[PDB]
Amino acid sequence: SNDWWDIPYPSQFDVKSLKTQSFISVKGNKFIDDKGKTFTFRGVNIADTGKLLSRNQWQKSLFEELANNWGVNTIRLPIHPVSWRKLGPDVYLGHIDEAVRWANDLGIYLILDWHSIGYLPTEQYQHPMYDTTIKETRDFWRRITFRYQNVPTVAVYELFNEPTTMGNTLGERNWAEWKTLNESLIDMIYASDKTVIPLVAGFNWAYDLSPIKKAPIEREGIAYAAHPYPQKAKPEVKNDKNFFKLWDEKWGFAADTYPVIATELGWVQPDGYGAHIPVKDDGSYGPRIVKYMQKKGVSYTVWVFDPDWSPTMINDWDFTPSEQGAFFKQVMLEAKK
Amino acid sequence: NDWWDIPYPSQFDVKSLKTQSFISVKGNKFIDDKGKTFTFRGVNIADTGKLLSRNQWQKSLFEELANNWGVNTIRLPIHPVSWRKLGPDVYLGHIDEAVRWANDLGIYLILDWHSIGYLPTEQYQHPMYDTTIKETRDFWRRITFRYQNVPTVAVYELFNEPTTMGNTLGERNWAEWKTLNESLIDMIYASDKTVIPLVAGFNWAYDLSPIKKAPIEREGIAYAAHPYPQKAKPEVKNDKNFFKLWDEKWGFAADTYPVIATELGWVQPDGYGAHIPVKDDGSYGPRIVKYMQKKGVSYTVWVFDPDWSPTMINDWDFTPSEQGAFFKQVMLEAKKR
Amino acid sequence: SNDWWDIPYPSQFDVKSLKTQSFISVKGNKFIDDKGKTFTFRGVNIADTGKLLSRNQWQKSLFEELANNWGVNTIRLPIHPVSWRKLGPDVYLGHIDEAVRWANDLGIYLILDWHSIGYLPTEQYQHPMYDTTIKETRDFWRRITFRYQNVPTVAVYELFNEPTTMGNTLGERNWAEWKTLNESLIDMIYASDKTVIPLVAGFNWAYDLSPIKKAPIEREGIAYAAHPYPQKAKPEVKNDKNFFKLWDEKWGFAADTYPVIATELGWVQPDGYGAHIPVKDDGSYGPRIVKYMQKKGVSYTVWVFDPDWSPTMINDWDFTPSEQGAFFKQVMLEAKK
Ligand SMILES: [Cl-]
Ligand SMILES: [Cl-]
Ligand SMILES: [Cl-]
Ligand SMILES: [Cl-]
Ligand SMILES: [Cl-]
Ligand SMILES: [Cl-]
Ligand SMILES: [Cl-]
Ligand SMILES: [Cl-]
Ligand SMILES: [Cl-]
Ligand SMILES: [Mg+2]
Ligand SMILES: [Mg+2]
Ligand SMILES: [Mg+2]
Repeated sequence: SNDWWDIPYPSQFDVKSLKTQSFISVKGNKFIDDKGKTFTFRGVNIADTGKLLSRNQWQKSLFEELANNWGVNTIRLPIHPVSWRKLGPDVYLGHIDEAVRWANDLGIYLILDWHSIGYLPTEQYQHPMYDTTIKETRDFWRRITFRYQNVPTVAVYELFNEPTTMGNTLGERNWAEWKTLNESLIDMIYASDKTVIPLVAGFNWAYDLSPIKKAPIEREGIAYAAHPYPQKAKPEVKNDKNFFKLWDEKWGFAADTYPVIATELGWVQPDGYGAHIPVKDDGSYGPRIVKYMQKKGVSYTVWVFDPDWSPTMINDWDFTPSEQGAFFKQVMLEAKK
Repeated sequence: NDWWDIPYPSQFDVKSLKTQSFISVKGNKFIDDKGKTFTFRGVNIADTGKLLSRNQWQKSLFEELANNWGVNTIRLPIHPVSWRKLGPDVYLGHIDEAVRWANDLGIYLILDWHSIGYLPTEQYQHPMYDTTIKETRDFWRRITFRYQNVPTVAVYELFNEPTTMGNTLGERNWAEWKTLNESLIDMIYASDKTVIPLVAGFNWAYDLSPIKKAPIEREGIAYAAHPYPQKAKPEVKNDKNFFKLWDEKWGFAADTYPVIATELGWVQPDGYGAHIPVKDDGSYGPRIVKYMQKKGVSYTVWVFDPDWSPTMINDWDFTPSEQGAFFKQVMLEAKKR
Repeated sequence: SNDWWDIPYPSQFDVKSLKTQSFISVKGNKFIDDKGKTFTFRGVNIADTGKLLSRNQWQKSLFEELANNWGVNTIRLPIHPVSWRKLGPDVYLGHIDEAVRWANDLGIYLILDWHSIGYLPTEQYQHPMYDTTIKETRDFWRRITFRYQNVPTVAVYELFNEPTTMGNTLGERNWAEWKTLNESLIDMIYASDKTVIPLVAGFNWAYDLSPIKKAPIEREGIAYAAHPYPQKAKPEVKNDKNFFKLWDEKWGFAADTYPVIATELGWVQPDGYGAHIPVKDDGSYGPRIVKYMQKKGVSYTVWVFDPDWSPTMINDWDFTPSEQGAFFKQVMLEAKK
């Protein structure tokens, strides 16, 4: 332990431990499985692994509930940098391994999300739980890509959850700089595993993809994230037509050319639990965003399947559904059928 | 252990203050918000942590200075090692005290990120000054948010003393340093446009000459100068020869921009803590005062502390040193017409 | 102890503690001593200081064995970043001081090697024992250069042991970027001590110098490293001619214009102790690499005079020679006489 020269080199996840499972890949503007069928990610976020462990809720039964009773085919894991450091990489990766085995057994997929909020080029963030560096972010993806080489269960590497400069208080937002840094991460990933799908985000908290109309990331096999929460678009008159136009302008257009995953979406009533901008809505957003995504073939993972973090999909750890939880549960179950 | 419950930060309560004029930049001068030309005239005190450690961080210190030494400004040299040691939350809690004390006395603060070295390569004169670009940005992000709309906090002195120590710390490069200052100013102005950023040149904040051809391309800023006695080295020591050399390296700036000499002072060559560049027989005192008075230059003498040299006081009963007695009389006279 | 303002400024090695010793310098494509005679470094690596200390093998008797019985005029010290942090700079430098005194007393020289493996520009590495940052690497060279100013015993500063991107998994290898960074380090070093010899490495684990044909480091007085282990070149037919041609193309050509030190080389049988790519050979490599270097006037330090780290030169701490150890011992003893 004091003999640092005898610390072992890292090992890769044992692919023989898994049951057969299709790889998902990008083909044009769609995801497809390795049988050639169009595939749509449909599922939920759960909380950070460390948060779940802290209350003894990191267990296979959580994934079983979701796969069997909520219609999901995907779970997004929002890996918070502060938690990565607190558990440490070795321990955190040991718990991701569990998630891989649990998901594989149920035939569902994982999105691994490096869950920071802020501006990576200046290393300034919305809150210290998101604090990271370029060096730590690169090392996270280097470790992940090596460990989960050739693992179909781990489908998407979501490089940096929510880019934002908070009105340029964190730095001067610059698309060219952000594009170049994403390309750099993708190059490190693809040097280690070409079968994984990188997921890239725009500014305004992963809401604004409009820069990619003329400056998309110059790499193959990638998809784009979107976080179309209810109050991100602000039409004077609230109806389907006006939201659809604003969504089209900022993010929806991307689905015409590339696959898109709405890796966060959801709402709570303005006087409901943990209500805050931009997630406040009277509920009309639910049918509206689902209709929009269904029309464009957009994939999604609702935020969040947790009783503490808001907007919640459940009210307690017996999985009593919240308003949005009841709504999306029915949507996902119907889509699965 | 629940990192997700760590609170978001709060802003200083502007209602806690009595009415106080804002200071702003207009052309080559500072003005108050009544439109009258304003000159910062005061002293440095030691780092907050040093003062706390000996029970000298107290309102009575500010009272002594305002009532008995003629000051209208105190410069707080916030040393990065001390920022880390107390931690941001605690250190900011103490800056809050200084704000309330200064406001009650009608005096102003210069907040100085007190490092010595070359930020672009993150190499420094001594570990007490050790920082990074990331930490420096974060300091200014936190400060600007917390003291938004606070008139008492007048000046944000971005980086005390740039130097490469004969290029041992890096290759001095004005373009690179200019760009980094512009980056910090942008972050600050995104959060509070009413504050005055203060920018320094090389040779330990002595050499402003690069701004003749390449000034910082932002409005509402001022430039620092640290014209210690031995920075200029004329063969023949007299007013004329020092004035010429001063003019060439820093004084010329005051023709176009406001300048604050945020450090100046001397001790006898055989006096307490004597070191280059602060050694002088005393003829410097009248000389630098005459020079600044002719150019309208603002200043804060280094240092109102009995341990750090050159001292203005010999003990915590405020027994004046040689330079202390001299500047005390100058400031008292300037305060009354 | 809590008073950070009283932490001392650093001191320099006391040159009066040394006996008279020639300085080595660069002249054209050769090293010369300060008598003007062509000089060739010929010796060995030993293990990291912390590893040796841990087993009570950091002792003058080690250097005595090598100088008196193995024909060496040089020892390379591979200072591992993790060990630098574990001992701490002050303590590690105190032990380098011992090595300086021991080497000086024996009339031999030291190569100080910042022993990392990976890609410094992205701060990604082969293993955590090598983990560093640009900031830490600069600080290492800043401290070293100041401390060993005007010390002839310390001849070479090997800036970064083994540049590699491990098939671009660590970053996109880019010569211009790496060149520029080495130039930056050299400038900081030369600002502090112009008498030292910087040693610069290429990609593919310090094997590929070919980028210097067009784009050499644009500074005077430097030498280039090479690590020509047996399996770095892979000719279909294994003989002198074919290895010489491949070696010429990738690194040997450099010796026509600049001095070269092969700061690692060696082999073990493919079924021998700690055998791994690229150090496996049947033994024919020994005479071959020696003949090649002798023809080109190339300097060298064999890896490694340690019984634990492979390929070993000794089987135990009584200095029983391994196969390669017996071979190089005879070569060095003959070259010395
Ligand atoms: Cl499905
Ligand atoms: Cl933004
Ligand atoms: Cl709100
Ligand atoms: Cl300088
Ligand atoms: Cl001195
Ligand atoms: Cl006044
Ligand atoms: Cl010799
Ligand atoms: Cl390489
Ligand atoms: Cl091997
Ligand atoms: Mg995979
Ligand atoms: Mg203010
Ligand atoms: Mg030397």
